[PDB]
Amino acid sequence: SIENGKYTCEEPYYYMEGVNVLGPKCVPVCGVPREPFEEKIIGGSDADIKNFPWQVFFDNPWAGGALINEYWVLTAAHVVEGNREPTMYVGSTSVQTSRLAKMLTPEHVFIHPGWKLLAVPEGRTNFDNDIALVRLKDPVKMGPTVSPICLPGTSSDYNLMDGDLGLISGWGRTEKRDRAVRLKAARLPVAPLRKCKEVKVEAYVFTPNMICAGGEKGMDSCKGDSGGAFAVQDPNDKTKFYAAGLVSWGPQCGTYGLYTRVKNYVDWIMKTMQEN
Ligand SMILES: Cc1ccccc1C(=O)N1CCN(c2ccc3c(N)nncc3c2)CC1
Repeated sequence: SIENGKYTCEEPYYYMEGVNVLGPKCVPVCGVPREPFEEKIIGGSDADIKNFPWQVFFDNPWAGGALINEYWVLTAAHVVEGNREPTMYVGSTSVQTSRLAKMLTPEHVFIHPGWKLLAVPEGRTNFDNDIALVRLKDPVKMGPTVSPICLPGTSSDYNLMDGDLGLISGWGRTEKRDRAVRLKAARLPVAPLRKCKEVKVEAYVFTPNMICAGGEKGMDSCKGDSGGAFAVQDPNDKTKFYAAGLVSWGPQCGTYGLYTRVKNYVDWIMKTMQEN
């Protein structure tokens, strides 16, 4: 008897890496939602957790994260900077208190060393390296409503280009509410960093570690959405999603926003997880 197996692994959620070659391990399949998101968060539409099974809900500051493996949640630094034991939920379209009673227990929070720590969050101008990892106590059981997202490769076909389409999803501010009750999502293109800089508001810092995204239709993520995955189609498989970006910060809700360029952190991510 192996974990997550019969030897069939429990497919479509797990896969084998098969009195025996070895003389067997069933491990999660990142990136493949059961029902893909259907377009009709600002400028978004209704999303089912099904569409975004990696989506994680942080409660204490209202934020999001992405499940990347059974022990690790990935989020923005700023989201855990001053919440070292965050309350995270998974598996749910509604974040209504009723529906809030699957929860993930944090074991350790790992902030990126290049994040600038602040005692008082208000008026941070510098969101460089807005990336942090959260190790869970118990492994997450995958299914229709809970599965990881893929990470980027360091290969160049992972370099994003202006116009690349991605997904944002969260329970943040909408045109109707300050915090959504049900999951919301939008499709939006990667934009040149000047677009972000041109929204008039010590100056905000823009680094190469930050994706700008947004455009004509004024789709955007906002407060409440932060730490969630900007989900991009795997360069070689259109049905598999990886986290190109993390919802970091933005000059003005409904304009253009800034997302942690995950690719630049893949080595660190990998190393943190191995060494822990
Ligand atoms: C500091 C903190 C810690 C925990 C939870 C929330 C916060 C928080 O309050 N902030 C973090 C997220 N943030 C963004 C991010 C993207 C935006 C965007 N893309 N467009 N318009 C506005 C945007 C605003 C607002 C400030």
